[PDB]
Amino acid sequence: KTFEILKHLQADAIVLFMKVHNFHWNVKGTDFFNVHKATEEIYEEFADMFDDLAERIVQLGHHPLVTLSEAIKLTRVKEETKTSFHSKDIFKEILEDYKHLEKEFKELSNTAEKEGDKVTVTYADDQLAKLQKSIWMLQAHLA
Amino acid sequence: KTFEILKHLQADAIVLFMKVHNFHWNVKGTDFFNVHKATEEIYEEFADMFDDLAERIVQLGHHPLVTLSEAIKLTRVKEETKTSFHSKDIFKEILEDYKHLEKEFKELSNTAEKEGDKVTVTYADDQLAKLQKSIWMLQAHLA
Amino acid sequence: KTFEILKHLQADAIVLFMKVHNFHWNVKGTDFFNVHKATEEIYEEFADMFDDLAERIVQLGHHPLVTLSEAIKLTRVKEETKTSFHSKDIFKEILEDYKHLEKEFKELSNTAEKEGDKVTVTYADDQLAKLQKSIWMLQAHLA
Amino acid sequence: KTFEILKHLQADAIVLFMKVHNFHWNVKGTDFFNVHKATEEIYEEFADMFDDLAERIVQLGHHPLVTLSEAIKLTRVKEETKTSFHSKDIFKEILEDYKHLEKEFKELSNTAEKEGDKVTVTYADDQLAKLQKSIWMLQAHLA
Amino acid sequence: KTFEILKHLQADAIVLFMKVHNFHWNVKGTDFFNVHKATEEIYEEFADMFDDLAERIVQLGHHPLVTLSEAIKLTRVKEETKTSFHSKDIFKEILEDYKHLEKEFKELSNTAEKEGDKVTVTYADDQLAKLQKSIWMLQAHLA
Amino acid sequence: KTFEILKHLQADAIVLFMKVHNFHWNVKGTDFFNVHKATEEIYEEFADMFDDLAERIVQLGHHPLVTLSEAIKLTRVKEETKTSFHSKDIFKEILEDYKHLEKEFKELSNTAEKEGDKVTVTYADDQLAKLQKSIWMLQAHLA
Amino acid sequence: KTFEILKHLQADAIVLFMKVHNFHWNVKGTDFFNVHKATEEIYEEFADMFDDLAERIVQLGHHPLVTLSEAIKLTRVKEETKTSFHSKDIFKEILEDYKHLEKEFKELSNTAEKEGDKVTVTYADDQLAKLQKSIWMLQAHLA
Amino acid sequence: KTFEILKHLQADAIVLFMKVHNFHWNVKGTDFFNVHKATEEIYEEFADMFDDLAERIVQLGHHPLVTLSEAIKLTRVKEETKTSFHSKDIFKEILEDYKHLEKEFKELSNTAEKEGDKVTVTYADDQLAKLQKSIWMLQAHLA
Amino acid sequence: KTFEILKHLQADAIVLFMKVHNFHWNVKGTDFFNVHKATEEIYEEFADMFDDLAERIVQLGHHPLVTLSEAIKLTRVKEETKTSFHSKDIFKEILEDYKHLEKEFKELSNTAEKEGDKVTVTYADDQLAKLQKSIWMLQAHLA
Amino acid sequence: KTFEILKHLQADAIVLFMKVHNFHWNVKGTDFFNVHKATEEIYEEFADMFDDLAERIVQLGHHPLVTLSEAIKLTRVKEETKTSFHSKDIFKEILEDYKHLEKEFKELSNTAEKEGDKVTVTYADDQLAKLQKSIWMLQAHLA
Amino acid sequence: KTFEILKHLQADAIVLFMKVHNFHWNVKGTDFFNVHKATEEIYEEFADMFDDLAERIVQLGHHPLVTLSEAIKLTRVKEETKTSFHSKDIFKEILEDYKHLEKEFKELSNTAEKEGDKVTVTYADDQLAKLQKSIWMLQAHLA
Amino acid sequence: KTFEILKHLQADAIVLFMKVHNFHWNVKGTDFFNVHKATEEIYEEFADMFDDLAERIVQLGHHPLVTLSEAIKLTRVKEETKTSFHSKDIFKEILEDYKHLEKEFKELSNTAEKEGDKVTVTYADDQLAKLQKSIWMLQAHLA
Repeated sequence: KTFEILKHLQADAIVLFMKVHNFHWNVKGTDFFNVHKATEEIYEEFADMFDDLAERIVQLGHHPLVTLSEAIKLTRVKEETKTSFHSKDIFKEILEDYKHLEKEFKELSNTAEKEGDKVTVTYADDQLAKLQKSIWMLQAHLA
Repeated sequence: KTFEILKHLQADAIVLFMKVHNFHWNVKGTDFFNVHKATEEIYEEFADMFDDLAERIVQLGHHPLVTLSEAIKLTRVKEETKTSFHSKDIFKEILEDYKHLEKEFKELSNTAEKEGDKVTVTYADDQLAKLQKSIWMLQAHLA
Repeated sequence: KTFEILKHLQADAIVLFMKVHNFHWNVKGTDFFNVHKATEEIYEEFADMFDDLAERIVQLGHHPLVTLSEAIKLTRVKEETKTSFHSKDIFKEILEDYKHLEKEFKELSNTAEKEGDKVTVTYADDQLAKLQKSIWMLQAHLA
Repeated sequence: KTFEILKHLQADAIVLFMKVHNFHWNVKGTDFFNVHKATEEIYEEFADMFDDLAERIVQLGHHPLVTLSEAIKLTRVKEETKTSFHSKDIFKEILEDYKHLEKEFKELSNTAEKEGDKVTVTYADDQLAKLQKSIWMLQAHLA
Repeated sequence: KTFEILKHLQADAIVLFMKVHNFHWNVKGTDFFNVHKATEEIYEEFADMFDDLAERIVQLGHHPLVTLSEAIKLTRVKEETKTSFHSKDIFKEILEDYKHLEKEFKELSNTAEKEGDKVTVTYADDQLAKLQKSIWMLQAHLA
Repeated sequence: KTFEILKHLQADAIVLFMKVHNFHWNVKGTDFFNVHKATEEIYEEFADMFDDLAERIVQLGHHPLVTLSEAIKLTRVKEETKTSFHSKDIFKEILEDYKHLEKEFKELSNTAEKEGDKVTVTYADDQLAKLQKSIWMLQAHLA
Repeated sequence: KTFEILKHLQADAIVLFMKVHNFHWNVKGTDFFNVHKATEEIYEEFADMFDDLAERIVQLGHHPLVTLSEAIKLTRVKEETKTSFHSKDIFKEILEDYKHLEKEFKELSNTAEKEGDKVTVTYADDQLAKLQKSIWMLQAHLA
Repeated sequence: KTFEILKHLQADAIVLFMKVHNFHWNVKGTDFFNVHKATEEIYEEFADMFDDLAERIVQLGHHPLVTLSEAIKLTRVKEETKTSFHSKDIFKEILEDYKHLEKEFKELSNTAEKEGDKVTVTYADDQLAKLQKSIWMLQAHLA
Repeated sequence: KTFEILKHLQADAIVLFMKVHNFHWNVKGTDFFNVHKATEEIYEEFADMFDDLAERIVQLGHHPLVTLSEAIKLTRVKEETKTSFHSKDIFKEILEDYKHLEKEFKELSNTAEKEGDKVTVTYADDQLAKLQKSIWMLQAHLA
Repeated sequence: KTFEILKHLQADAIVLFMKVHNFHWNVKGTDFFNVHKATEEIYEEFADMFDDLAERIVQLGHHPLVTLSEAIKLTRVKEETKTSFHSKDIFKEILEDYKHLEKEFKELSNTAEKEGDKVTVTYADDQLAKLQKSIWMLQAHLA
Repeated sequence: KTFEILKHLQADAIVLFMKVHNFHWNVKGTDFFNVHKATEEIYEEFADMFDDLAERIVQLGHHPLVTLSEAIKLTRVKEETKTSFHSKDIFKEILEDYKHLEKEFKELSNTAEKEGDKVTVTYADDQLAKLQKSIWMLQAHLA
Repeated sequence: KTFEILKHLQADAIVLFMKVHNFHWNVKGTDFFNVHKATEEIYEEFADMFDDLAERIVQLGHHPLVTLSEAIKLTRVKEETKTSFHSKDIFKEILEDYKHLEKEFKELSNTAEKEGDKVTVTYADDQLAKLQKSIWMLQAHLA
């Protein structure tokens, strides 16, 4: 079901919104400004992904998650409880979650195609493109 | 303690970010576009308030909340589980939470002054100004 | 006399500037933001009309009104003392005053033509165009 | 045939351009400005869709329709002869035609795929995305 | 009657909107980009003229044409059925229709003046200015 | 009472809006363009101050003045009846009224603090900052 | 004849373009920057007036002047041979030429009306509006 | 293999970057500015295509070509050694290479689909859309 | 003498300003819009060159020419009396005058260097760069 | 005395303007561009702080420092004579001076309050907010 | 030596930055706004000149001055201790220092040429151009 | 010969365009975004230098290189075959090639001067200025 994948991805998106803010506030190192700036852009992307997933759910005639409580229940992303990081820790963690999201959007694309949902396929493949680009660049940071 | 008020307000800000998205997605009525547009601007304001509160906490040498789990634990805002609203329901609910926030920022302003924290006073009073304006306009919607 | 029509219109323009602010501040209803926004644009137009009429008077070698006292003496617009309105009340009142202004600018156009004042004719006809458009749209609100 | 679907959609697009202008000019109610503004954006979208469909037809080596006469002959949209509407009438009518267009673009996407026309598939699916979003929002107006 | 001239001009404007799109899509020659660009600007002008004429009709308290069917019935412009043109053919055809429009707006200006309609005179004379400029430039293309 | 100071300041703001227009239209001297430009910016500031004071009054749950009649009754600013000025006359007069406003906003700040109105204090102090800067610059003109 | 007035005005416009450059380069006094800036804007206006008059002549089917030689022959403006001025000299001279132009555009408006040339009337009256405004402001400089 | 098609296309993109610069510098005819401008936009598109292909290769975990030497070895585009062209020569040559690229991106789309590479399919189909549009317009130049 | 070359170039610049307007107004052919647009940019460049030369003369402590009469006396450019041109005629004529200007700026550069005038050398060489580029492009039009 | 604190802060601001330029020019390391960019923004802030402090002094009716000589005499900041730094050295030094400034603005805020100077309190607290934010971020660089 | 001239000019640039701020803050007269605005632009130019000279020194492999102490030691500009000026005093003083700078940049240009330093010649000549223009305009203020 | 230096520099510019793309795609390290961004700006500069050199060659009446084959034959830059770099490797390599280019533009400047080619001297010296600045900043990265 396309709806089931979408709803779990919506949960992930708000959890990541929060996680990346953590990295944003609590990064240490001569690298601060770069990472602080980059994490800001990343959490804005998750805020947008969060809105988009929810509105696609609505367009499909279902209910998006509407509480942080549901988000916590439905997410596959582990919340980060540490409050201090250097650039390499942050980029490693975001990479791991991106790889998770990438597999989820591959499934989204495949599932929506089976169900003949052309619009969700287009959305999934577009997110896939953004994720695969970011994945490379993050891997490049860590090499 | 200024830190204690800030941390609960940070929790409220992310809970409201979520609540207002609910209103944003699930508003019904000939009024749709106005409310959809207005709720978008409101949740962006809460996203900004969320970031600002957290960074003020950091500047004070403490840890902001970094998980949705903490946010749920610390918030004074009840999460909205309904998935359908007309303009009047939405404006009533936001008004109620604004009045809650307004009292919290009054306390923030007073507490930070007692502790000689001029910067947090300035921040609290500025939020107070924005809230008192919005409160009027929301009351005007419902009259 | 072209000057006499201009001077009374200048008085009307500042009185309407004030009247529309009243509507702007004191509108009630789910309609608030639309009307609040629209009345803002309307009073800016009257501020501009006020300046333009006065400077045309100066160009004609006469004195514009320079006090609120003169404005009160010279206006044909009744000042609104109520402090609470819904969208329909506001649009009705503005419509009534627009119809008054429209007849005044028709006379302005005709009088200035008789006196061979081509520039005031052009100005009058341009205001006429703006007024006749707004009149339609206001009538449409009330139908 | 991809060409046959495209040519009928081109006819629909110009008919809708006209229909939405009708709604644009002849809307009544306190809602006027919202609907007047929204219908303007909608007819611009149909003007763009009209141009795009015609140029895709040309790229396919065929002739687009070039007269209003052909448009009338080829359209599946009934022309609206009423000259007065409230917001709910307008949103109902546009919704009905959007649902028609949505089914047409689904067929377009499917047909072009059978014929191996990747570019028309991409175009169809993109229009599908825009339509499905608008359909939700229009349904939301009427609930 | 001012209304009668306006209604036929409204019909012409939408017919020309269509005709110029034809030229836009189906121009041939090393000249392509210039003509393609220029015809785009021209059809946007006719779209604007179409809207303006219709709204002036509404302001006069009458009904504008609201269907392509009426437009076909009321137009004085012959629809172009050819699907291939070089720059000189296109500029010749547009010139011919501009000369037709120019005579219509001269009548519009004269008729509205007789009926004391200052606003329509201003509108007619402004269109006249745009047309007479374009007429020269088109004649210059063909010399 | 904070309300009482605000209401008299609202009256002053519209009276000054008018007075500065007088200076704007009726300035003489090689200095014309500078003063004409500067007085334009000044009256826009008073228009803004007028709106802000009135909306703060509304936020406090009271009625702002809504007529020029009330404004005349409540103002402490004497209206200027002269219709001719040089730069030095104008700058002297504006300086005198600024000094009056400055004392009023000092009282506003002090009174609102006594009543625990943090938002009005912030507003008063901000206006105070703008006024004290302008006062210096005006004094500099006259030295 | 409308053509005859236009051709002499075209000559005046290029002569004034040159004259105002003189003022622009050769102004003296603490006033330098204001006058230097203002004369720049004025000569740009004459460059535009020059182009517009010439293209209106072309639209009328006649030849505009195409040489400085013709301009010298046809102008009613005396060329300024002095190479040093203070602000008051400059504003006096421009005022004198504006008054000349103003009478010429009055004649233009009247003559074109007699000949039924609506477009030239509109152009003349628009220039008249700009000139009468500038005339006031220049008179204000010298008072 | 998707990688093999991408690498040859990367080579083509830099070769075309160079070829189009040739046309850009060495175009002759009254047509100069149009072609000079158009070829500039075209080579910027190839520079972008070059970067995109290379970064997609990197995202796939392979090495893009990194030398002009490899580009020369791998390209299917013949380099243009002439140093003088008219508009028709240039548009013919670019058309021929576009048709080559179009077939390559069709294969890219098909191959990536077989290998389940959704992101490269999306990229290929998007380039296909741009190419098919440009192909039409170039054919139109030559007709 | 640097002054002598500058003064004759100032005369040329205003003569060319006029000549290029001629081409601008009186160009014929399917080429109209390109040439009309290009000649507009060219005469703006001569207006700028005219101002710059004159102000450099002033900076050198001498008097620039201040009348069209002096310009006619001092110019080396023959005024164009024809009132009809095709693109090739226009580009030929501008080319011829550019070649004249180019030799003049070479002399300017050389003369100012002999006299140790570094600023005029820089100005001359910069104009030389612009001219040599334009000369190529014009030659390209005619090949 | 508020004046005494302001005057020493004015001295500090110009000394820091100079010190940060040193860091700006003479930073070494792979970090160069980040630090070079960041130090540019920092010295612009000190230039602004310098101007603001001086103009506040003027508004208070006193004389600001007007020479580098006074600045040297009055500053509490030690001038940096080294001409080579890595990012960590630079951020350490700026941090130390920020902490000094922060204590000075705390005193400024407190002193101005005692003297009833509301405007200087507002200015001090605003600078305090900017400083406390920058202090955190600099500390984060060094952790 | 090019370095020696550059280092003294760097000292002058920061001294002038300070001197012009003095004029900026402490100008008196109806002229205030013009001079206040103009001196702001002038000190920004000296801030830029200061940065540029220092970075050119660095590019030459030497150390720029890095303290106000060195600046005071190395400058040829006398610091202004007065705290009150009218427009004419200010423009006289800036003129005198500009003439000093102009001679310094002439030497810079000549010296760098002898040493074969083409880049410093270009920089010197460019500053020379800006200075010679400003010198004229300042002389014009005082005539 | 100026032409010979230009043609080899044109070859270098396209080779460097390619080399810097290599660095752009294949940079590794926490530094990724900075270097990726900086190398993008650098290759755009080489693309611009490539175009400029070629068009200067054309202006001189000769043929620029028009194939990658010629570029390979004529370049003095060794192509980089590695596909992995850290920031320090990249900045070292670009520095080395900049130093090569710098010596080439010194020769260009000297040679063009001998041949009396003022325009190429200006171009060479301008590139020299950009290169000497970049050389410093790159050296600073590596210190």
